[PDB]
Amino acid sequence: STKKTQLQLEHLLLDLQMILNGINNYKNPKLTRMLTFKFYMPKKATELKHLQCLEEELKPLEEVLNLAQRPRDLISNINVIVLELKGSETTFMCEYADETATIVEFLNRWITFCQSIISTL
Ligand SMILES: N=C(N)N[C@@H](C(=O)NCC(=O)N1CCC(c2cc(-c3cccc(Cl)c3Cl)n[nH]2)CC1)C1CCCCC1
Repeated sequence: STKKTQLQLEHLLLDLQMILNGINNYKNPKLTRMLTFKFYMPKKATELKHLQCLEEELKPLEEVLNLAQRPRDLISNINVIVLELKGSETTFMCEYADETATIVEFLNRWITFCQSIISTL
């Protein structure tokens, strides 16, 4: 049961890392223009329920990946995982920081998130 969550988290981590690795391969008029896109960062992200704050920024993530290229299926998969992991009991009320982030900073935040949860179970 916890292993099921652990494996789901492992796929999530890997999916985010794939996107991040796919970002370094780009040119220079692509990378610079891509980094101007601003993402919302969660004020608090320490437990599984906070993955709502990932779901709520998948649309801009998919948007930015489409303008940089399938991205539809990778983000689709992240959604499926996130929906499973976030729990279906109550909707978590997401709070975001005043300082926005690049796509790199955004990914690095959620990569650090997954690794932190995996460590605690
Ligand atoms: N849904 C959001 N995360 N909201 C942000 C949002 O609406 N994003 C917009 C944004 O960051 N833009 C608008 C589109 C701009 C753009 C960049 C590109 C582009 C063009 C060629 C290649 C590539 Cl990869 C890209 Cl990303 N096309 N258009 C970049 C900056 C706002 C957050 C709060 C402050 C204001 C932004």
